[PDB]
Amino acid sequence: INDSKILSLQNKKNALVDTSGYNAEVRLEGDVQVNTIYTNDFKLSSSGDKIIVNLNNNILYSAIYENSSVSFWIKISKDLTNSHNEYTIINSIKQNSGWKLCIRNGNIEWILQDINRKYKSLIFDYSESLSHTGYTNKWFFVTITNNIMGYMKLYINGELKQSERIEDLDEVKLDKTIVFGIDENIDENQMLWIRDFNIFSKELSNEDINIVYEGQILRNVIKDYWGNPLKFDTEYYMINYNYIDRYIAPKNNILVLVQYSDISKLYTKNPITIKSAANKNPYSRILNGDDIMFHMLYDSREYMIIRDTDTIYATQGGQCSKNCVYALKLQSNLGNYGIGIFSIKNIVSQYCSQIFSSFMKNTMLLADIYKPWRFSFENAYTPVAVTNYETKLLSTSSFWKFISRDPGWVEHHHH
Repeated sequence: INDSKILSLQNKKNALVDTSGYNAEVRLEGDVQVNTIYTNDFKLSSSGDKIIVNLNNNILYSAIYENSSVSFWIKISKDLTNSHNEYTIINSIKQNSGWKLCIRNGNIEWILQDINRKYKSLIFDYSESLSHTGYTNKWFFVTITNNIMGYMKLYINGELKQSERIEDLDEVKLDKTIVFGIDENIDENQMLWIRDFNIFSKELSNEDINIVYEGQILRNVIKDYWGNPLKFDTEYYMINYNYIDRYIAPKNNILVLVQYSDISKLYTKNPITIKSAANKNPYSRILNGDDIMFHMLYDSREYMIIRDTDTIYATQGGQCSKNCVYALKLQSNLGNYGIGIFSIKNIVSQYCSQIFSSFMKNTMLLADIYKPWRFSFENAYTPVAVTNYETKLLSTSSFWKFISRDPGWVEHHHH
């Protein structure tokens, strides 16, 4: 695939440069922050922040005029996503013609415009009304393919979403200059990030688009809710996929999931931090298969989360051997205690992770409505460790996410 790359913006020796071999000029204006979350990323957060790319014009005398692909990841803040306005983000229109990428009312839009100012567009609603099921402030992978013989096509995370006919446009005059940046007035919380920006001189196959996607998602790296690398020490609101409006609370010596008082907020209560059981550095990336512990600062004391030794059902008398369900508890004695060591893994194939323990029996963490106190028949939404979990490996009840306080999603805690 890389053989057809005619532009590849990557961070080399602490600079954003073109590594394609064609040595495009890459000039940064304003105060563009680079390599803040991912190596090849850059942030557009102010009206003056611009990256100006000038390609060697001779590149345009090639298959690029007949077929091309553009790929990159993008992450758009909540406040920018919420705006009804239109913002040009990547501009390669000169003299009435070329292409551009815009954001408008929670959509991304790719525009191709001919020499008569007639244009065609691909539009994707990434916001879904700021739904937590949507992509607001989440990294997603974009790929546009263009073929003058037919269509331009928009792929999101490797999947075709939209197509538009372009064979009926008149001449398109491409320009050698690409300008990244927002010219409109934007508020302090309005910002976006792009990473791994590439242009190819061919129309990539579906298979090849997915190879680029899987390469660049970094399957080794567990992700937070937004698609950023998960890190040791960082505070996260840990949630089960099924219960995004609940927080983890100790109640009568176990942990349960309690609904936060403001149902519309992601940043709730009692964030956890993740610690390495293998002595990795503070704030280092958490990798697929890493052995970890969970800490929680609660009422001014630091605790570690442990699995209960006995199941939630008193009649099992500590002798359960199949379909065993264990509550989670807080322990004030901190250390590499086996009962509190877990393994974290990305979900085979399918920004969620699964969490396992191999202390005494193999278990997997899930959340469901149980009666988690041995002395009681009271029901609670409960995070539990269960054995014999083969049939639950595709259940969303086994999927966990970690919400960091991210600058692209701002909230203020009520009193």
